[PDB]
Amino acid sequence: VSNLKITNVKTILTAPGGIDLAVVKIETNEPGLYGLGCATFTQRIFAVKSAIDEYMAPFLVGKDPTRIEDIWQSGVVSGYWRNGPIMNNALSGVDMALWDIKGKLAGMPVYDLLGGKCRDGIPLYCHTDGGDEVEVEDNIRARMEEGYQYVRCQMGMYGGAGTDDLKLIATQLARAKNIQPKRSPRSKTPGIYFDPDAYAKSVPRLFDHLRNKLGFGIEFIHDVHERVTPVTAINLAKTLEQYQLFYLEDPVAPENIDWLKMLRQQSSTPISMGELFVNVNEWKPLIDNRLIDYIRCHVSTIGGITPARKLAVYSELNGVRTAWHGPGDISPVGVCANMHLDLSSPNFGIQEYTPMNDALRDVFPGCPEIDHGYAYLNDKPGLGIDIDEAKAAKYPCEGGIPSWTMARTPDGTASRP
Amino acid sequence: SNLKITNVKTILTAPGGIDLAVVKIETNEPGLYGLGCATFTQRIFAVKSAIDEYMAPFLVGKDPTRIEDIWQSGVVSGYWRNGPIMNNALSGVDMALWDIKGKLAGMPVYDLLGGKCRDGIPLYCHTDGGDEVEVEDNIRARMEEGYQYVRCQMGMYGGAGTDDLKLIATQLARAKNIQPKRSPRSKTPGIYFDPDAYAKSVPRLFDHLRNKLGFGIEFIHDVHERVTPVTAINLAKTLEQYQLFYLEDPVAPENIDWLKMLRQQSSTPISMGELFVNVNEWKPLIDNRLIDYIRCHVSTIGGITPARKLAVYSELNGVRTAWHGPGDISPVGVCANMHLDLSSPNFGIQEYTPMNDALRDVFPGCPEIDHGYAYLNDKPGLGIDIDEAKAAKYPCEGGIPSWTMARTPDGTASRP
Ligand SMILES: O=C(O)[C@H](O)[C@@H](O)[C@H](O)[C@H](O)CO
Ligand SMILES: O=C(O)[C@H](O)[C@@H](O)[C@H](O)[C@H](O)CO
Ligand SMILES: [Cl-]
Ligand SMILES: [Mg+2]
Ligand SMILES: [Mg+2]
Repeated sequence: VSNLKITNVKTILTAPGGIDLAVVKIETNEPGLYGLGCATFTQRIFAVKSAIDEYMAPFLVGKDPTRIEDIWQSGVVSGYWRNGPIMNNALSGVDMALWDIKGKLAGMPVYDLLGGKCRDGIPLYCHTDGGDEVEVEDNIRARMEEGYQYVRCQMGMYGGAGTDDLKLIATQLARAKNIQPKRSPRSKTPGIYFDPDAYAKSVPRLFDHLRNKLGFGIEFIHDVHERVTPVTAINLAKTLEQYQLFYLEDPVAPENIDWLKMLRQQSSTPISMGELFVNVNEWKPLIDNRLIDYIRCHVSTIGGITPARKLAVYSELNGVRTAWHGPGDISPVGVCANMHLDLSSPNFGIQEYTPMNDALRDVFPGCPEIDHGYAYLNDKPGLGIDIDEAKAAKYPCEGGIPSWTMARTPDGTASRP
Repeated sequence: SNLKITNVKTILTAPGGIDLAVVKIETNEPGLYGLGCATFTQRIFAVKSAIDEYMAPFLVGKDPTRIEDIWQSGVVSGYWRNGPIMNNALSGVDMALWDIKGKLAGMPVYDLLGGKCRDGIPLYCHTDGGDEVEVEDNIRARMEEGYQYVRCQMGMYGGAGTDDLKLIATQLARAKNIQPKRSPRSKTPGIYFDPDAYAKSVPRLFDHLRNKLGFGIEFIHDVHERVTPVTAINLAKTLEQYQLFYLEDPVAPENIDWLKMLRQQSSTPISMGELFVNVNEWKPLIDNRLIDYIRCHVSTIGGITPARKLAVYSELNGVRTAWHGPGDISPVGVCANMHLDLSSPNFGIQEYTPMNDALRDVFPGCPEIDHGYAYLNDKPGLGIDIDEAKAAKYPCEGGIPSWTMARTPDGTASRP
């Protein structure tokens, strides 16, 4: 296969799981040979589509798709300004599709191009929630019955607020029932109100209950989701040491990463950070200084497999493990990309997993097999995943803007959500 | 009372031959509107989408007086954040809200911000040329016009020049006498440059310029991330004798840690930051006094609201401001830079790219330029307007630039 060229780049917007996704398909001049990539930044899908269709398409047409790194390095600087979530997702859609094409050319899964299997299956964690400790407990028992050996445990999702916004995970979750928030001022500006201090106090109570009822064999994760002041998060990490979490996630905002210096002087609770990261200057000081135990980047939002590989290696050499973002707002193509990285990384930590519905499996043939808390990738070439464009059209994106991201503390302050 | 945002729209126009994006915010007070700059020229269509599809429904119905609340909630509205497209959408909105606030107050934005700290805004402009003599000739012409500060490049960035009209709406000669290394026997398409041949040429250029022009005139040089960090460090040291006003962008944002080494060794003043989009880029530099001037593109860090915070953070660390002032900034953005400039105690310098008649016609209220200083009008808000019908006569070109495909002699795709 010589004189290989990119012929077309297109964006497919689809929501079979009830959450807006963006997927890139790159066609070549070799009949039947194409690649797929994930560009899912769900809150800005139309702007990602614009970045792909108006900019990436004329940048790529006619170029040899074999040169993944050169295309990545030149694409990243093509607009001069860079290091942002919309830009990165456009590059990710392209980059993953190129890895997909290379694996097809090689007759090899991407995990094989990257050095082959380092494990026999991919251990997963899934989410459990509830309005009180008993409901959280009940949900964890149901997941344990299914074979999950790791679970994230929240009571009232993030900051105890729950969610009524279907744009987040396509399902409503109850506010924490028994958290007594502070009284607000006499008129309130609209928002999703939460009480960071009432939330913080509830977390150790939740884990005390769960450990009493469920024991210490089951692995537990909790996500702070940047909801409290940094000293509150530090105190939280210290009080949770006794409950031996697999990790405590996002104790600080990316804008407050310096505070992890203080956190790591005091606490030995394992820490994860980074689903929000878009810049090397966010993650590099954390990893260089061993201020986290797991890196959490959303692969498409850091620009695809090419940069994720590099992050996985940088973390490896510093004893930091991977925990790629696995929410509902990631396409099955991105779930595959996370998993090809997972299977080939010596320093894989865990794979967050949001279970799919039948519509997702139908629109995307080749979804990883989930069997008793482990994921098993098929051994098909490239990413081992495909998209049925006609079936995708049955689930048009809803578009619009989320409501959950307007988070206000009791006095009405707009807060990092 | 009961003041509300009623409409948010994006205006795309190119009166100076460079794609601009401007946001206009209308309100339920007849005649009362604001304008902001959202100019990220290489991505204008994605910026328009970010504004039209996301900012518009986020804003309509809200009280425009709450600028800080709108900025803090807007910045996190999509969860993910800290990028150039997102920040420019936010800036267009933010600057329009400051404009509206000034119109409500009957005061220029500089007056809302604390009043004038100076009697005019000193400017620098660009001088270029294919050899030292052409550069010198251009500086002399600008000095005759009253400029007391000039940026001096020979072959623009990396010695390569440019043929790409998307960059500044002018072709600039490659450096004539710079002898690049031989490339391999076939070359991947790009704009070729030689960082080593470039680096060696700069002290020769300044030796000539200081000999011919003396040390009264202020000189700026822009490294534009073109060389390895230790080469930039050595360049800083060799340029100390020429007493530059500043040496700009010796490193890429991805290499800011290297300024620790630079600042142990060199006393050439340094500026950084036109590329910055993230607090984690500029905060370590300012906290550790690794730069003397901060160079942010105001719209690209999210508008007047975040730029003011950055100016104060710099002020408290003895770092001065040098807001980005290229051709790819609308006159609304030029005004925003200058309202900050006039109200900041730690103002450093204002980069200025002269406008043509069409820009002045499309944007009534452009700052007066008089013998090397800018003089803002004293009109309320930003003191700037846009004639929409006249803007429509200059549609955007769109497409993609060629200058950002920069390759070293062996063919390596480089940070441009
Ligand atoms: O740990 C997680 O899975 C993340 O916190 C997500 O829940 C994000 O909030 C969501 O992906 C935003 O779109
Ligand atoms: O100092 C400067 O003015 C800059 O380096 C510009 O020339 C940028 O390259 C341009 O604004 C990119 O679009
Ligand atoms: Cl962005
Ligand atoms: Mg999380
Ligand atoms: Mg510059």
